[PDB]
Amino acid sequence: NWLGGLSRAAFPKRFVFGTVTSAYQVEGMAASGGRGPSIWDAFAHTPGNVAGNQNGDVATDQYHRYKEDVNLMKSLNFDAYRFSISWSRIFPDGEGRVNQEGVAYYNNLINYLLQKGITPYVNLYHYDLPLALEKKYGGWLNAKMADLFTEYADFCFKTFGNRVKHWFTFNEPRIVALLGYDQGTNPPKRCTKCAAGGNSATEPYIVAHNFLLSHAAAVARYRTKYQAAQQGKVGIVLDFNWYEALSNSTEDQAAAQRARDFHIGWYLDPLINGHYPQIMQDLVKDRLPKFTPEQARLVKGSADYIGINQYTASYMKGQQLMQQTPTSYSADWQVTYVFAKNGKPIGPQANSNWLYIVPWGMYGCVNYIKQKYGNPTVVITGNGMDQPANLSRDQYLRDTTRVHFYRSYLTQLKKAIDEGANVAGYFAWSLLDNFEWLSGYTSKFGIVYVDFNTLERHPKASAYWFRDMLKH
Ligand SMILES: OC[C@H]1O[C@@H](O[C@H]2[C@H](O)[C@@H](O)[C@H](O[C@H]3[C@H](O)[C@@H](O)[C@H](O[C@H]4[C@H](O)[C@@H](O)[C@H](O[C@H]5[C@H](O)[C@@H](O)[C@H](O)O[C@@H]5CO)O[C@@H]4CO)O[C@@H]3CO)O[C@@H]2CO)[C@H](O)[C@@H](O)[C@@H]1O
Ligand SMILES: [Zn+2]
Repeated sequence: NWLGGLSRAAFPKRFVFGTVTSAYQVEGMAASGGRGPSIWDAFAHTPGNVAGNQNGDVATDQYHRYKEDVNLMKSLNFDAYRFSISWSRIFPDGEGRVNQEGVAYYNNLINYLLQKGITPYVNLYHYDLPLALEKKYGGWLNAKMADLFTEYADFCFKTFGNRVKHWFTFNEPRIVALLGYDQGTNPPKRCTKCAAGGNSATEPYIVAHNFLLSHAAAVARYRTKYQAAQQGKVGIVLDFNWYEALSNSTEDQAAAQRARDFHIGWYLDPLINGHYPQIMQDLVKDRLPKFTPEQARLVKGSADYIGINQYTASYMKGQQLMQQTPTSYSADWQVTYVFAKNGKPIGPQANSNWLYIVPWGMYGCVNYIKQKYGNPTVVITGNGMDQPANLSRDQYLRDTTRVHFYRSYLTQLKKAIDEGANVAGYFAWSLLDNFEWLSGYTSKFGIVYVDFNTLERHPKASAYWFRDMLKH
């Protein structure tokens, strides 16, 4: 049967199923409703930065259509919705004056979700730093971000936390560090060779450190000021794609483990264990900032659950570890990526070149966190795949590859849960086709098709698959 034996009965009692969007990717009204610009508004409005010079000015216009979209997710039998608050929609300058119209939008959205029995899971940040903070403070290179983010978080807790009980601070800080400060392809476009300036060997580490310190400061504020009354939880969302040793050689096993540590351990060792991974300390040395004992104690245990965005897997080949002149966070890993073993590709690619369809990577990642980190509460906060541009409406709707994707990946997640992994929920990226960053509207991740000419929603086969799977 097309469900492959999956249903709510196949997952733990009270297991949460949801869909996910982010503010800039779906809201629209980017320069309206009092919203100030983010670093992504400036970036996307610069010719050449995004596919087709597209931007999020309108996106899916969820800002006007949110009741349609909430009705849809309820009709598809989801329990929860992960979305983000745009910092610059609340504080157009990132600090100071509150945009009451922006506050009203999120109140209306939260209230409608609750009215319809959908639990809000709310990210405070999803790549969309207020442009004013980038210009005034230098964004995530500045340790002052911990104060600025904490004050923003405090406002959100105060304003929405009587209703919102499930928060995340950040979304995929690794990707901000990597694309914004190593490769320099995402805002602020910093890197060693970059026009904007930068240093690919140092800045990614500074940025990650400031995300960890800012997360910890915001959670300390929640716990000391809001938790007693509100009795909610705050976590963080981290991307983790799987790394599998190419062979059982000591060298290849070491490489796959180094990759895991530089990818997920970079954040999870501080959050769970109060230190960076040993291998990062050993290889990155003076370029890796040091937590003081007090900071480490603030960071350790500061996530009530770990959000994991899981998409793909790679084979890793090793090499003898060498003394080398530092060049980048990426090069520091001293690994070699491989996408075939014994002449066979690890899996077929979705539209995005990086996204190999490898359902056993889901098991790999979840089992690994279970075994390495004392089985922390994990929520799969994003998982999905994309179709390419230029298909017909009907071609988008007949998304049989995505149906197969969800059935296979969820079977692998179930395998890990059945083996004892402490996974509390699962969220599909994305509810809607949306603005896919550098790919603009040329990458379609939704279980619901969005016609970007008319803005009409049409559920795809995968949406109906979820509806059938999730029926109560
Ligand atoms: O995107 C959908 C949705 O999901 C969330 O976040 C996504 C995010 O949007 C993506 O940008 C991001 O993509 C990264 C991949 O996950 C990751 O595997 C990939 O890793 C690269 C690595 O950075 C690079 O060094 C390496 O290059 C080597 C080549 O492979 C070799 O051929 C060559 O010889 O050597 C070079 C250098 O060693 O390749 C690897 C493998 O691709 O980096 C991607 C960044 O482009 O994934 C996120 C989740 O994983 C997000 O929540 C939503 O907002 C978003 O819309
Ligand atoms: Zn509109």
